[PDB]
This record gives sequence, C-alpha cells and structure tokens, in this order.
Amino acid sequence: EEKEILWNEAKAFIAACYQELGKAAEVKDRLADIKSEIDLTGSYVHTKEELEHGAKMAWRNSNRCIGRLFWNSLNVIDRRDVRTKEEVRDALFHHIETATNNGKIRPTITIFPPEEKGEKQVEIWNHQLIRYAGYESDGERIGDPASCSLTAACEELGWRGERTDFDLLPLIFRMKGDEQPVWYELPRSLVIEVPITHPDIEAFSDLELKWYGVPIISDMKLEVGGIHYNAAPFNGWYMGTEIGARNLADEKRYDKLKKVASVIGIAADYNTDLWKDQALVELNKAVLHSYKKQGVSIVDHHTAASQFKRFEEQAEEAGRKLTGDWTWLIPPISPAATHIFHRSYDNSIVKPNYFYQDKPYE
Amino acid sequence: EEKEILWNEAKAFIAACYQELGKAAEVKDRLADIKSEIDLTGSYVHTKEELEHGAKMAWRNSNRCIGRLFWNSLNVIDRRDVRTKEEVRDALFHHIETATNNGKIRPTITIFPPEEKGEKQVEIWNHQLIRYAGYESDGERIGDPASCSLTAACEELGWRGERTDFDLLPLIFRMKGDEQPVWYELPRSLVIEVPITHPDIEAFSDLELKWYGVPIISDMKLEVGGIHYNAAPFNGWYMGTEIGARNLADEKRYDKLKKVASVIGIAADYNTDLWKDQALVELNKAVLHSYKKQGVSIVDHHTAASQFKRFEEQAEEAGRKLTGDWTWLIPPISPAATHIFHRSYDNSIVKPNYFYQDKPYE
Ligand code: HEM
Ligand code: HEM
Ligand SMILES: CN(C)Cc1ccc(OCc2ccc3ccc(N)nc3c2)cc1
Ligand SMILES: CN(C)Cc1ccc(OCc2ccc3ccc(N)nc3c2)cc1
Ligand SMILES: CN(C)Cc1ccc(OCc2ccc3ccc(N)nc3c2)cc1
Ligand SMILES: CN(C)Cc1ccc(OCc2ccc3ccc(N)nc3c2)cc1
Ligand SMILES: [Cl-]
Ligand SMILES: [Cl-]
Repeated sequence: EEKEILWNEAKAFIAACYQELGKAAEVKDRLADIKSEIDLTGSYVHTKEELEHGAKMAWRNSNRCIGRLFWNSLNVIDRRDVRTKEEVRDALFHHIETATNNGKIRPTITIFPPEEKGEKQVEIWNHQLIRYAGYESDGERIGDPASCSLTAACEELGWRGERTDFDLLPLIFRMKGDEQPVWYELPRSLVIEVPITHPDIEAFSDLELKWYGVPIISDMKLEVGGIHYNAAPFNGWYMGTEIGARNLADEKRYDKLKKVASVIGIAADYNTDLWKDQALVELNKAVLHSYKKQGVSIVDHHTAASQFKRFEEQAEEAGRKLTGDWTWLIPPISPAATHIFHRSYDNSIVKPNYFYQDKPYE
Repeated sequence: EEKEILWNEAKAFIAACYQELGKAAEVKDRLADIKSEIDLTGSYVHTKEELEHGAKMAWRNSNRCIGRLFWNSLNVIDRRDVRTKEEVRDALFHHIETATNNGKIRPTITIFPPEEKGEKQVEIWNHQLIRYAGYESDGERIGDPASCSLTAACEELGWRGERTDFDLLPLIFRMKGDEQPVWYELPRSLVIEVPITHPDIEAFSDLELKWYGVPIISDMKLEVGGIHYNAAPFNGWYMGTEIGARNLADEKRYDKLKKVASVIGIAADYNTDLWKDQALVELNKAVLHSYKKQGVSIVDHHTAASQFKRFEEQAEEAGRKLTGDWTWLIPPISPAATHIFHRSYDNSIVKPNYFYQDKPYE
C-alpha cells in the first residue's frame, strides 16, 4: 500500500533520472536493489547522484519559477546524516554562508533526513531562513505583516524582538521526539542586508528601507522518487520585483508606495496621475541599483524573462515537455513587455517537485 | 435537433430573464408561444424587452471584462429591421455618432438580424468599426500591424489607403446573397481622434501619436436564448492601458517604447534601468491626460478595478455567482496594485454572452 505507491514513484524516477544521466543500463539492477530494500525496510535510500539530480529536476519542474534556466547548476548539499539540533543549526548557518558567497549568490539546497513513515525527522518553522518579524497590537503595525503569526509563536517560546521594522527572526525548528521547537538567533556576520538608495534621487534614503540579500525558502517539501524531504531549504537570487513590487509595495506588506511617491516629489492624490505606477517603477529601479552597488546578485524581470525564453528553447531541444503557471511567471510590473505574457503554459504537475506543506503553528 | 437545442436554451433564458425583470408569472405563456413558434418556424423572435435585457446579461457574463459594473445601463439599439446595405451602413454610422456622444461616450450595442439557419443575414468584416490600416511590404512597416490582413482584403476590393500610420479603414460588410462585401469610407466628421500629449513633457508631441476615441468591437457574436446575433457591434469607453500599454507599446503593434524613452530623456540601453517600465508609465499618463483634456471618456486601470470590486460586491448582494478570467482582468501595468491580482475567479462560461467567431477573410 505505502510500499506500493513508493515503488511506483521509484521505478518512474529511477528510469527517468538514469536516462538523463546516461546510466540507463544500470536501471534494472538499481530497481532490484530498491525493490528488496522497500520490502525489508519500508523505504529506500537515494544515492548521492540520485538525490542531486532529483533536486535539480524538481527545480526544473517548478511551474511557477521564472529562474529555471539555471536548474542544472544547483549546488546540492547532502545533510541526511544530521541527528542533533546543534548539527541542524550549524547546517543552516552553513547554507546561509555558502549560498551568500560574499554576495555572489550560489543557488543551493541543503537536504535533511526525509520523513520515514510520514514522521518528520526535522521540522523547520521558518518560511525563509532570513526573514523580518512583524507585530500588530492596539492599532500599531511594526515590521513585516506576513511574519505576524511566526513572530507571535517565537515570542511564546521566549524570543523577544526589538520591534524595529527589520528584526531578524531566529531560526526555529523542531526535532523528532521533542514537544517544542528550539530557536537560535542568527549571527549578524552571516546575514547580508542591502540599504535601498536611488541612482539619482538623493532623498530616497530618507525612507530608510533595506532588505536582506538572499531569499532562502525553507518551508517547502522536496519530493523525489516517492521520498519526502520535508526539510530541504533552498535559495536562488532575488528578482528585483519580488522586493520592490511586492515585499515593499503590497498594502498587506510594508505598504511603502505613498511614502515613495512623496520622496520622489509627485502627488499621490489622483488615480489618473498613475502615481502608484510611477512610484513602483522608481522603487524597483532603486532596488536593482542598490543590490548591484553592494555587489549582491539580483536579476531584473526583463533579463529573467529572457533567460526563461532560453529555458523554453532548451526544453524543446531536449525533447522535454515544458510546464508553467502563467499567473506566477508573469512579473508584477510591465508583464506585457515580456514574452511570457503573450503565450500560454501547461500547468501540469511533474515530479520530482517542490510542494507546499501545512505549517506547524496557526 | 436544432429545434431541440434552441428550445432548451430558450426555456433557460426566458425563465432567468423574466425572473430578473419581475415578470415571472408571464413565463408559462411566453414559453408556450415560443414552443409553437419554434415548431412552425424553426426559431423564435425576442421581444424588445428580452433582447435588451439579454444583451445586458451578456455583458454581465463577460468573464474577461473589467468594465462590467455598468452592465445595466447599456444602450441597446434594435436594428433587426434592416434589409439593405444602405440601411446597415446608416445604422453603423448612427452607432458611431450616438456612442461617441460628442466625447461623453455611451456604452451602446446595435443589434442586426440574427442568423436564421446558421445563415448570416449580415456579416461584418471589421474587428472594430473604427480602426487603423496596416501595411507590410519589402522591409517597410506602416500603420497597425494587427490590421494587415483586413487592409489587404480591403485593397483587393478597390479601396486604397493613403499609407499614413493612421489611415481609417472603411466599414466593410457583406449581405446575405452577395458574393462580395461592400465598403464605405467613414465620414471624418463622425470619428473623434485624440492627439497624444504629456502633461509636463512638451517634447512628447514630437512623437505625433494619436488614437481614436471609441473602441467599437464589431466581430463578436451575441448569443441570447439560443438566437445567434453574429452582427451586433458594441462599445464602451477605453481603459487607458489598452491604448498605452498595448496598442501603442506592443512590439507587434505600434512598438513605440524606444521612441517614448528618447523623448522623455532616458537611455534605452540597460534592462536594469527599467526604461521600458518608465516609458510605459509616461506613455500611459499621456494617454489619460490627452483623453481627459479633449473631453473624451476614458478610465484608468486603478479606477476601473475599483469599479470592478463594486461589481463583485453587487453580484454577491444579488445572490449571483461571479465569473471572471483573471488573465484578462488584471491590467498590463501594475497588476499587483489592484485587488484583482490578489484573488482568483471562476472562469465558467454563462449565457447570454459574447463569443468569438471565424473571420471571413484569411
Ligand atoms: C536563481 C535565481 C532564481 C530566481 C531569480 C527565481 C525566481 C522566482 C520567482 C520570482 C518566483 C515567484 C515568487 C513569488 O511570486 O512569490 C519563483 C517561484 C519559485 N521558485 Fe524560483 N527562482 C530562482 C531559483 C530557484 C531555486 C534554486 C529553486 C529551487 C531549487 C526555486 C524554486 C521555485 C519554486 C518552487 C517556486 C514556486 C513557490 C511557490 O509555489 O510558492 N527557484 N522563483
Ligand atoms: C464601459 C467601459 C468598458 C470598459 C472600460 C471595458 C474594459 C474592457 C477591457 C480592458 C477588456 C480587455 C480587452 C483586451 O485585453 O483585449 C474588455 C474585454 C471585454 N469587454 Fe469590456 N469594457 C467596457 C464595456 C464593454 C461593453 C459595453 C461590452 C459589451 C456590451 C463589453 C464586453 C467585453 C468583452 C466581450 C470582452 C472580452 C473580449 C474577448 O474575449 O476578446 N465591454 N473590456
Ligand atoms: C506557504 N505559502 C502559503 C506561501 C509561499 C510563498 C512563496 C514561496 O516561495 C516563493 C519563492 C520560492 C523560491 C524562490 C527562489 C528564488 C527567488 N528569487 N524567489 C523565490 C520565491 C513558498 C511559499
Ligand atoms: C498555445 N497557443 C497557440 C495558444 C494561446 C497563446 C496565448 C494565449 O494568451 C496569452 C494572453 C494572456 C493574457 C492576455 C490578457 C489580455 C489580452 N489582450 N491578451 C492576453 C493574452 C492564449 C492561447
Ligand atoms: C478576434 N480575436 C482573435 C481578437 C479579439 C480581441 C479583443 C476583442 O475585444 C476586446 C474588447 C472587447 C470589448 C471592449 C469594450 C470596451 C473596451 N474598453 N475594450 C474592449 C475590448 C475581440 C476580439
Ligand atoms: C478562493 N481563494 C480563497 C483562493 C485563492 C486566492 C488567490 C489566489 O491567487 C492570486 C494570485 C495570483 C497570482 C500570483 C502571482 C504571484 C504571487 N506571489 N501570488 C499570486 C497570487 C489563489 C487562490
Ligand atoms: Cl521574499
Ligand atoms: Cl483597441
């Protein structure tokens, strides 16, 4: 039953993986070994090669990601060996350091031991490893509203934030067998942040905006050949609109457009003036400029879509079906200036892939 | 068989229409009459009230339209009585005059005789009643590329364009029984155009851009209670991004962004400068300003989305299911600054509705 689903997923994954790796003759024997391993044990263990290629295929199959051209250069760190909360903490710290790479960001995934019988070995509570706290109480809003529930959960466990708009949340995760997660403050030497300034409007720094360098998404499940890696944080580099059109602009996030409009010297009074649009463009210019000036990797949405076009072409050339989610692939600014807007995409789900999972708080 | 489909569509339409009109008691007798009419004749004829309410319901059910708040104020002109090409031409001329309304645009639909047995009585070739010609030959591109095939078809029939970038196509339509369509030049007194200028950048007029006042879509089919009105042109007023983000900006349309960038004084050299985005915002500001200054109705995408929010609320309050196509409802600039971007919509098709139909040329 469980063995059944597993073996089926396994046969399909190994066949495809080994084919792509030019190891097609090795499949029969590898499947034999896996078959006996499942019978005796209830599951099977991926070789380092399978796990590496599987994580890369999962990125390649992520319909919502515009950054997939670079799927084959993912840096895969195998941490299936950790057993203690100090090892997990140090692996997470290491991921941050090695992914950051002094600003020349390396797309990286660190893979922790998989669920055994749907039992998690490690359960990471963070949405991203580096993220700002948010607070709301009696009229007063501080920080990132999207972090309010995790922030409140951390404070239940004895963490206390300084209540700036940019407090770094601690790493917070739970080990199998523990009733409660543990938390660890991030060493500030590990976390690059970028102050937001504008290439020609000097007043822009009056907003005192900043953002962190590396988005390291840490609450998705990697599924490969029927094995469920629920703890497997990964990162790329940012596309500037994630920061400038969404994290800093959304009304339910930092909500900065009215403030941007004021410092760039335009009125925010009439919809027909398109002041929100103009503010969005200047904010997004500032974000790109600031990351580039600091030597931290970032891509703008035009260049990203041009890369995605080459991914579509590479898929066709490899004879691989392309899958995509148009509603996530279009950028939130000037979407019709990208080729993505003017075509359609098949939203089928192909495995290996990354998946949402239930949050352990709220 | 044909009578079958028709009667079914009829029962459903009359029931819903009469319910909305508070005429629910009248349904049984009206359906009786329709039943006998279908038997004897092969179809049935809508009352003026049914046709009016049906056209309004079709707009209300148009998933891709952000302008639906105003569905109930559609001005319905019943031209089921025309029989000659001179009557059709004059009805089309009248629609333009009455919809334009000296710039205070009235959403209007003119309804011509329906298909009888899938046989069209009138077949309009224009995509819109007012639209610019386009030409391409030996490297040279003039006018609106989206009009190249209709333009070439018109010139086959002895029309000749002046080959400016803004030649008005003639009305072109075919009457049942004629092998060929006829064409008629538009009287220039009927067609309002708006020169595009910028509220603060004086050089913008050097681009010599203009657009026409009223989008009058004339190649869709209105289907109401199983009756197929294949000729039923309608108009609203423009949302500024249709002109500024698409007709004048798309690379396969007028392709003006590099030219806009030059006149607003920014370089068009680096993607990270977001010059296309900045040019798009200034072009779209200019379009709104120019229409407002000339006294021609137009709506900006923020105000339009705010109106659409009130449509969603009115639907809920009326106990009507809302349907929508997210990919067409989001505006092509700053989509994430509208509420539309942050929700999903059910793309089910409900009738009455407007439908694509095959073009009679190409
Ligand atoms: C290298 C630079 C990368 C860029 C610039 C990039 C860009 C993006 C963007 C802009 C999104 C949409 C985010 C949103 O709208 O919330 C996204 C989604 C995604 N990316 Fe990438 N990405 C990159 C690398 C990666 C890597 C390394 C992985 C995994 C190995 C990954 C997996 C995904 C997934 C799973 C999603 C969808 C998440 C969801 O469903 O919520 N990306 N990417
Ligand atoms: C009153 C002002 C109106 C505004 C501002 C408006 C706005 C728009 C916009 C922006 C589009 C998308 C166009 C595109 O992306 O190509 C659209 C689609 C549409 N509108 Fe409206 N509209 C209005 C009135 C009307 C009226 C009066 C009707 C019919 C009675 C109508 C029927 C539709 C239909 C059928 C579509 C989709 C066409 C397709 O599938 O290609 N609209 N509308
Ligand atoms: C838990 N869900 C309700 C929210 C959720 C939202 C975005 C998520 O990831 C977005 C995402 C994922 C990977 C990325 C890689 C690089 C990049 N620049 N952005 C990226 C953005 C994951 C979960
Ligand atoms: C597989 N293709 C041949 C079919 C196909 C291509 C693009 C498609 O749409 C792209 C698209 C998406 C959103 C739009 C919103 C407005 C608009 N005027 N066109 C829009 C066009 C649809 C189908
Ligand atoms: C024949 N199809 C391939 C293309 C096609 C594209 C847009 C069409 O209508 C778009 C449309 C329809 C009604 C409108 C009413 C008002 C407005 N501002 N734009 C509007 C825009 C109809 C057909
Ligand atoms: C019926 N609702 C409760 C479910 C529902 C609401 C909004 C949904 O998505 C809106 C939406 C569309 C496109 C997006 C692109 C990127 C992004 N980060 N979020 C995006 C969010 C999806 C489901
Ligand atoms: Cl983010
Ligand atoms: Cl148009």
